[PDB]
Amino acid sequence: VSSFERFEIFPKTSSWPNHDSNKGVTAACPHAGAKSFYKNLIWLVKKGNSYPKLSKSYINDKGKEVLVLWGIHHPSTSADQQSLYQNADTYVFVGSSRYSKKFKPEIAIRPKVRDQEGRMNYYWTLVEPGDKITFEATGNLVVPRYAFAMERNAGSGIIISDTPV
Amino acid sequence: KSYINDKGKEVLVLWGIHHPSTSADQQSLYQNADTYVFVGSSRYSKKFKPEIAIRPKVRDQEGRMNYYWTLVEPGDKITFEATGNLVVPRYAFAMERNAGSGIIISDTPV
Repeated sequence: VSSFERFEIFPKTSSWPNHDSNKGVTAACPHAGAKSFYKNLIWLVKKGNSYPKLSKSYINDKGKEVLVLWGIHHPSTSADQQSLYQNADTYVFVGSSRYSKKFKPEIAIRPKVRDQEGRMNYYWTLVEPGDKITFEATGNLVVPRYAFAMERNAGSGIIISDTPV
Repeated sequence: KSYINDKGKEVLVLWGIHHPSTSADQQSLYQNADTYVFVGSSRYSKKFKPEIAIRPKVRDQEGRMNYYWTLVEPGDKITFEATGNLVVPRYAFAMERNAGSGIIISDTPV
C-alpha cells in the first residue's frame, strides 16, 4: 500500500443516537495526562442504563477497496459486563461478502497488564467495491470511526531501523 | 489456580481437555453440566466449552481428549479456571534454547 484516505465511515456525532460514544476512555491509553483511547475506534457504552440492539451498515461508494478495523472488549468480571454494557450473554456480528463472524464475549480475570485485568482483541477486514458490511451487537463492540480507502503501489515495503530520515 | 514464573527462564506448560461420550459420562466424572475451561496469561487466552458426542471407539474409548501447550514469559502469571473437564498440569518444564539441535528419525543404534 502507498495511498491512504482516512474518512469517517461511522461519524461520531450521528449514527449512534441510541448509544453513547463519550465515556469510552481508559487509563491504559493516556494522552496529555488524561484518559484517552484510539483515534479511529470508539468504545460504545450503555446509554444511561440501557444498551439497545445494534444494526449498522456501510456501502463502498469510494470505488477503491476499503480497510475497516474494530475491536471486541472482554471484561474481567460479570459485574464489569453490566457496568459497561448492561445486557448479559451478548453477541457481536460482523458480516459482508468476505467476512462472516459472530463473537460471543467471554469473561475471566486475565493477568493485569497496564492496569487492566481485561482484554480487547482488534480485528480488520477489506471491503470490495459494491459490497455492504453489517454490524450487529448487544454489547462489547468497539465500532470503527475512521476507515481507510487505498490502492496498492507495487514496489514498497517495511523497514525497521533507527537511522535518521 | 495460578502460577507465577520464578524460574527466570521460560516455562513450558501442558494440559488437556476431556470430551466425554455421553452426557451421563459428564455427570459421572464432573457432575456439573454446561461446564467451561479457561487458561489465560499475557500470551494465552482461550476458553473451551466441553462438547459431547459418541466419537468412534479408539483404544476402548468412545471419548476424546485434546492436549494443549503454551509458553510462559518471565514475570508472567498463568491462570486456570474450570467447572469440569480439566486435566490440570502436574509437571512443567523450564528450558533454554541451545541453537544447533534437531530431531532425527532413525532405527540406528546409539
